[PDB]
Amino acid sequence: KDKLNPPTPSIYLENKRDAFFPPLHQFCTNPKNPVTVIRGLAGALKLDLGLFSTKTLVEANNEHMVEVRTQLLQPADENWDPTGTKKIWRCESNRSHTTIAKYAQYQASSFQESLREENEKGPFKTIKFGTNIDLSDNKKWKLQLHELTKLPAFARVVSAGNLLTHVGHTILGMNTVQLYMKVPGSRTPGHQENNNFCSVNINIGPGDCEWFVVPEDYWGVLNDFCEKNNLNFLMSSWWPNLEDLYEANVPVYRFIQRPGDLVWINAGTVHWVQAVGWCNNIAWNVGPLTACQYKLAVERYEWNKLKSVKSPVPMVHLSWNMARNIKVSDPKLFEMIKYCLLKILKQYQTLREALVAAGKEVIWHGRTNDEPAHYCSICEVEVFNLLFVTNESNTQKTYIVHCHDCARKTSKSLENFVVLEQYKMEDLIQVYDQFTLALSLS
Ligand SMILES: O=C(O)CCC(=O)C(=O)O
Ligand SMILES: [Fe+2]
Ligand SMILES: [Zn+2]
Repeated sequence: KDKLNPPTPSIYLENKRDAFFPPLHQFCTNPKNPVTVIRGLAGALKLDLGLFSTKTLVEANNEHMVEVRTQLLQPADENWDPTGTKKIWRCESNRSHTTIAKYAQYQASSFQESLREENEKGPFKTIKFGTNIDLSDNKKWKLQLHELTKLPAFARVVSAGNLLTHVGHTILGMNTVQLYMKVPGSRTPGHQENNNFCSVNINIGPGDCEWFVVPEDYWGVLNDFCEKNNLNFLMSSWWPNLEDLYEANVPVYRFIQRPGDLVWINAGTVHWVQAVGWCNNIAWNVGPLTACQYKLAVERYEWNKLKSVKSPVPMVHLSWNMARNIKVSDPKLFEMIKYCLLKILKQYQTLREALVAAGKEVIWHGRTNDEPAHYCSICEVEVFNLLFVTNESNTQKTYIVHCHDCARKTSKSLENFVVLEQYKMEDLIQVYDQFTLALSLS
């Protein structure tokens, strides 16, 4: 069907008024729109994209680290096995590091070489893609990060309506900006965002990017394809074969992102991207306060546990911060958070009572203001409140955190561990009891 090649939801902006118009925010966060392309966004806000040009970046922090992916330059929208015999999902994406200065040299020489060639199945050429460049440090990137505060609030890296702001600590590349330096064919293979959070991406130019998008509710189909092909959906590099998707009745949105266009990837939307020209991009995540965002983040948090993959977003910590600090006025979102908090509380009460009944001391440890969430040093599951720390790490005050299961596996009666408690039961109960639905007429 042509239902399988649907039009891209698109907003055409001319000025600041259009950027700040509330129906824009509502359109982006509507779960029926898997992606929204906001055309002309940089022009409409007079955003200086020159602050993100390769020349500017080299002048600012020439030795800054760049993760390099070395990839094959594949034709059009296809991915061929290295022999050029058949189309397959697995893609070659070998990893190394470089600096902004060194990648910039390659990006520029790549272009000059193409000019020279223009003045003249595979085998394919190799290219390098500069990815995951960390723009978190405000003392290194002051002017760059300041420019992004010109965005409307809903798309900012930091805002009161962004769940990632309510985490209360840094999650690199999610509530901090990542930069991408590209040459033609540079590919970001198929993925959903970490914990299914929305993503914001602005193309710096001067070249274009081509995007491929599949709605969230088809992700199981793509997971199945990965498994049938010996690939890990979450952890492997794959580039979908569009003919497979079409055969499976999976709709694919496909579009070009020009310099100054902002791409809003909605919660859980599956996507893969390739540079058509030479360009840089910037991106980060946002978490709208909607039932849909929270539900999908929780779902992926739980799926990640089943797949033994770390969740970058500590959904337990976050849920407590929401209850402590956010007046929630949507009944559906409210009931979800409340439901999660009750599960957390009851599991905590069950575990704490079992420890005490076995005669294990629970040590009052408290918490430093703004301390990040903890994850198990062995299995990387989030660990909330009750921390299992070895007698030796306790003595040394390194406080190396384990979950209960990992501690028990090591030490059958927890004889090798102390149990540290960061929050009093009565204090968590009060937060839960006082978390009630606020009235909004909106
Ligand atoms: O620009 C890229 O290659 C990264 C795109 C992406 O995955 C995102 O913005 O979420
Ligand atoms: Fe992405
Ligand atoms: Zn563990």
